[PDB]
Amino acid sequence: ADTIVAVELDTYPNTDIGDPSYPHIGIDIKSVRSKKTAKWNMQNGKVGTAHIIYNSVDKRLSAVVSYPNADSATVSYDVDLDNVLPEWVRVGLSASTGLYKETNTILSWSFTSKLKSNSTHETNALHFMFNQFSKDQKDLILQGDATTGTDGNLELTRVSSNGSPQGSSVGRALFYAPVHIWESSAVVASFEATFTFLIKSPDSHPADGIAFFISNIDSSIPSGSTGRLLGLFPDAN
Amino acid sequence: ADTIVAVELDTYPNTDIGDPSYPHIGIDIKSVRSKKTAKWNMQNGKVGTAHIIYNSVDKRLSAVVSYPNADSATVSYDVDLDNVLPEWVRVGLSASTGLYKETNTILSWSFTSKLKSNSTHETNALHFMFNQFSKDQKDLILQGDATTGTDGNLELTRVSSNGSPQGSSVGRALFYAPVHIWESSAVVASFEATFTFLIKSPDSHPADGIAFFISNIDSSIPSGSTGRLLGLFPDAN
Amino acid sequence: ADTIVAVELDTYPNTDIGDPSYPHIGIDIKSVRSKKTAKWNMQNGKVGTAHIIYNSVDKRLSAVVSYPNADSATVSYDVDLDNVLPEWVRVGLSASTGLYKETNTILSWSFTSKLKSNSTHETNALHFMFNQFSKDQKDLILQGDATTGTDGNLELTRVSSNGSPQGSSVGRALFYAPVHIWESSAVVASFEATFTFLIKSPDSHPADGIAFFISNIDSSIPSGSTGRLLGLFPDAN
Amino acid sequence: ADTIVAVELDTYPNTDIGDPSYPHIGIDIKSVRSKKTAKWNMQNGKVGTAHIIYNSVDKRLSAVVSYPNADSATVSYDVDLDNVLPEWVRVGLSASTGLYKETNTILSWSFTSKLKSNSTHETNALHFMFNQFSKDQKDLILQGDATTGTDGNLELTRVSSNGSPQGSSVGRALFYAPVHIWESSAVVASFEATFTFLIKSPDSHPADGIAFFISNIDSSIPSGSTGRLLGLFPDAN
Ligand SMILES: [Ca+2]
Ligand SMILES: [Ca+2]
Ligand SMILES: [Ca+2]
Ligand SMILES: [Ca+2]
Ligand SMILES: [Mn+2]
Ligand SMILES: [Mn+2]
Ligand SMILES: [Mn+2]
Ligand SMILES: [Mn+2]
Repeated sequence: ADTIVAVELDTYPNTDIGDPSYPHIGIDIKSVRSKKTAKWNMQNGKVGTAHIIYNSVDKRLSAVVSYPNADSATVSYDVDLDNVLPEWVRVGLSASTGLYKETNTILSWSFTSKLKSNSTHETNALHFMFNQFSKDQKDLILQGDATTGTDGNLELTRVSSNGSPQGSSVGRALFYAPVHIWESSAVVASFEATFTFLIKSPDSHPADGIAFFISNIDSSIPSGSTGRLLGLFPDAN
Repeated sequence: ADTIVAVELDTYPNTDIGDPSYPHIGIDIKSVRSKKTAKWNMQNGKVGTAHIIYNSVDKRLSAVVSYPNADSATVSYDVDLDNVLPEWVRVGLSASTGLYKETNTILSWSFTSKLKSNSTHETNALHFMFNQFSKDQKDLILQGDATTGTDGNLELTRVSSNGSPQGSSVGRALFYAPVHIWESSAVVASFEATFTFLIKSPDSHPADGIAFFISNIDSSIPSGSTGRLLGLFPDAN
Repeated sequence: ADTIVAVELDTYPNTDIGDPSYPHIGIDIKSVRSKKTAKWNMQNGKVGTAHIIYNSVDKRLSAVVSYPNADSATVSYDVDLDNVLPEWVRVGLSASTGLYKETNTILSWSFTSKLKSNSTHETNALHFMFNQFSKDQKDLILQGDATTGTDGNLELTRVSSNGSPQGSSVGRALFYAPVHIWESSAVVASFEATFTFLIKSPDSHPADGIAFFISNIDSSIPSGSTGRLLGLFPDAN
Repeated sequence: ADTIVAVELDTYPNTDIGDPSYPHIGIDIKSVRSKKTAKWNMQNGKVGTAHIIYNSVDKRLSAVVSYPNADSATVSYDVDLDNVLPEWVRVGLSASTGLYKETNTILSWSFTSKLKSNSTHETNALHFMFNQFSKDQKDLILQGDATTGTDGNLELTRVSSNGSPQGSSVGRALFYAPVHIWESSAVVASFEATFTFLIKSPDSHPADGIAFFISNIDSSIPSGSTGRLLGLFPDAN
């Protein structure tokens, strides 16, 4: 039902469904089986940063993930989003845990989209930036186990009182306002997203990951999408 | 019921309710009877621009209106918005006509709000800019007679096929996402709004005006607020 | 001597040096003989807009040129600017006329460059926007025949009192501050430039064109670069 | 000679020249004897943040300084900068030490100035943001003992190898490009500056302070302005 385009930070290798045998970043177009992936040297307990960029002229979705003092990981995929997504969409973050677990903490999130028309100086834009989340964040649609306010952070999946991450959890956060990514008179459409995250697990095998995604405006968590499905897909096809 | 703070571009002098005897700009705090006004040399048929600014440190709401090749008009009022408005609000534009009429056309509208916390680099922001409006503008809540899409503009009040403005009309447009204007750990909160408009009337006496406003998130057009009430207030108290 | 990367809006076809037989937009890497070009339906006397974009992840320089009510023209070229340009550069606009002529008027110009480091939230940026130019624009380095202030515009090449464009003219405008386009710890570097222009000629054959360019910081107009050389190259190799 | 407007973070009370008897923030208009001050609970060794704002409509220069987990300090002063400063100016940071000392480390610095003209959509802007400084920062004019690059920070005054601050030191950093703060057709001019700093001293009595300042473009450090004069004034009048 839902149309999903996402950049996944996959912490657990499910080789039975196409994941490489190591943590990786990937670009998912309507399927959890990434169209392209790159090895990611994930660091348990460290704050990392992900940057996602795209523009309608080049038609290439690219993402870069890094941690301080370390080399980055990058992945790119040629795709025309006009042919995949509706004209109006919502953007958000999703995460899940299953048998294995980890905290999926978001410390900041910014997004900027621009539509440049052929009229002189005619440019439409939307920009939001969160460097702190409140208990009652009215401009976010929280789904599943996601909550905001703990230490000013956004916890996508369940975490107990003692800070311990729970398994079989799924949660998403979408920006309240729909986003216009295509318009008939637009000559250039582009967006850039950045978010900082903290994945921590008491185990040697963290799971399952975090994903930045773009979807139809009325998207909701598919049934049974905990674990390897990242709260984004109904199955592994 | 609704809590309204607005900057009015009042084209018709209703001296019976406190308006000066000439077109004017004014700052309205919960009442159509402006707390402060300034003479405005309105130009029928010309595109004008309004700028509104405010910050929590100075606690002064100021507005400047101008037309190309002409001197500007300015008005300021000392007011602490924390004591007037809720923590979360919606921002929008409103306009009305009555016995007398005019077109209340909006050609562009931008808004920027920032909340700077005491945490290092911790800053929250929201920014939107419309330089063109679509027939189906999903990020705007249109109320009353307001419509978008005609020539890429936002028509706040009714206009016939031949471009002729109708009387007894009222319409408003609010940005879809709620806006956070106060937070317990914020050291500075501020906003700036800019919109360009085209007020045109076939008559020597245009009415009633356009207003930029901030209100509780669930605000709706009060009954009988056409004409002198600008689609904002239930009465003239 | 100078290292030049430029996007040319070439109005005169010099087929003897590789130009296609029609006005065109092209990407020039250290040579006036464009690495790639696209047909451009230039409109004499109309205000057009050019958008240039690039990022270090995709390594693709793309440009889009358009006029109101018309289809756009686009050109892209895969090039790693790190391998062509110095770490610090200046950005500017250049134009020329020769035997044939045209006005090379710039009405607005904006530029944004960003360097995102691997440190958390660590981002460096520079942004400038001119929608009007003054007689004494201290933040611009004017070279050759370029002047600012006439009607608030930037005239890159000589125009007489009666508004008539002169031949054999060359002029450039560079932003005063050097721009940092590469840094050892940067994970993503990108820039976007936009400018609106008005090319008008009394003749059926306008020449020679306008170019947005990036160069070493101490770049100056090469001798004899009027005409087909666009004020950028010392010869046609 | 120089014309200086500055916001001082004064760490040492020189009661003989008008300082209150405690660390304080103040607004200086052409004199080290602040026109207005506010008590500042300075924290040795902690990273603080200063925000400075001003606009031509309200004509009020305000500043807010804070540290994480602490209440802020604010100071405001009504002043028309058009009557004090030239049309073109440079903005920068200055610091000094004398008999007493401290490190005057700047970790980030951002600035935004805007000039809104009465022409439709006509807006000029300049924005820069440094979250990291390089050894060779070509867009900064360093004066005196100021250096960049150590740990990616800007050290305004001398610090030895072991990280120990030196006395009798003075240094300033100015952004390379001049800034336009007034224009004949501007209806609103405004600026906002933010910088984060780390003042650390091995002594119970740190000195002398850091100041954000605006000056004539060719400003240089006055002779003998170490110590209480903050590298800004030639004497204490
Ligand atoms: Ca997986
Ligand atoms: Ca009235
Ligand atoms: Ca040519
Ligand atoms: Ca002192
Ligand atoms: Mn995967
Ligand atoms: Mn009124
Ligand atoms: Mn060519
Ligand atoms: Mn003092």
